[PDB]
Amino acid sequence: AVLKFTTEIHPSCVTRQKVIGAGEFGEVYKGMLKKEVPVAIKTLKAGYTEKQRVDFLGEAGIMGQFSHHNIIRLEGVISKYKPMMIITEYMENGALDKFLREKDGEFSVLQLVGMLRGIAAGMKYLANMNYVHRDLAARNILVNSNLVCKVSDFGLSIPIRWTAPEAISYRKFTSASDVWSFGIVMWEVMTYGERPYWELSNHEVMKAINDGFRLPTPMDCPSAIYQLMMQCWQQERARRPKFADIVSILDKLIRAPDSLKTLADFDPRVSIRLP
Ligand SMILES: Cc1ccc(C(=O)Nc2cccc(C(F)(F)F)c2)cc1Nc1nc(-c2cccnc2)nc2ncccc12
Repeated sequence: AVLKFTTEIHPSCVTRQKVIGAGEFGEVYKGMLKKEVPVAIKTLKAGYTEKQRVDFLGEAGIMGQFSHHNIIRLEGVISKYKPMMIITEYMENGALDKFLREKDGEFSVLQLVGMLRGIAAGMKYLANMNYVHRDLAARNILVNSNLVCKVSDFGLSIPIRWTAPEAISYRKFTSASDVWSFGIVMWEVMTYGERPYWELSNHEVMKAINDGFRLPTPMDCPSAIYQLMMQCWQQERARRPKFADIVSILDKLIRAPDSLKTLADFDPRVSIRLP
């Protein structure tokens, strides 16, 4: 019953080619699905525990439930044969963090903001479906050949720098802690994948947040975008925007693109004196 919105795939339709990650109890592969379509394949290999099986099929079950442009698509599952597999689409451009770092300065502000709107729309969908992501970060977002961002969860995780204070302090993970994370993702996108808080240690990051410091504006960043990410980082959880608010604002900014021409002041760490 866990697999109501999933398609069962026969093993003869799947070819694994190269290991591209690790799972809870199995290896993630790049592969092909049957013209042939590229896929990512997470396996659950012999010896898995009862809890691992419940978690693995549960993951497939929730993923099949999601049908949205900005959420990774489940192609299907192999549950009747061993090893069991979860099969998703494969996005040629890979994960957003590495993508932006390899394409520094190559996109327009409107393109970057459009990526954030797509991420926000996927997260609005997840929150409305009563799913808390808990690990929203550019490393967990895939990019397709139309620049469409798809929220995913590669399970490689607490990511302190992305996590709201209440989730760190007392393990309260909600859609509002995912909003804090989204604000960090906005900063990642607008900086082309800079490391949040740079070289500060995890303890230093938490101390800075608790003392009220926040990440400074990225270079070339629209004022409205920095204002929005700053409101995602409010200490009081109830004061943060909901994802519906975020989607609404980003859609309005995109539809009136002159709104993005007003840039927030950048604080220069270096000064160069020239005549
Ligand atoms: C096979 C597979 C299984 C599950 C997931 C996944 O995103 N699961 C998941 C679980 C809970 C919630 C969500 C949510 F909500 F969509 F974000 C997704 C992703 C994948 N696909 C993957 N694709 C890719 C990948 C890499 C490069 C290009 N295209 C896909 N890498 C992966 N690395 C590690 C683990 C899984 C990877």
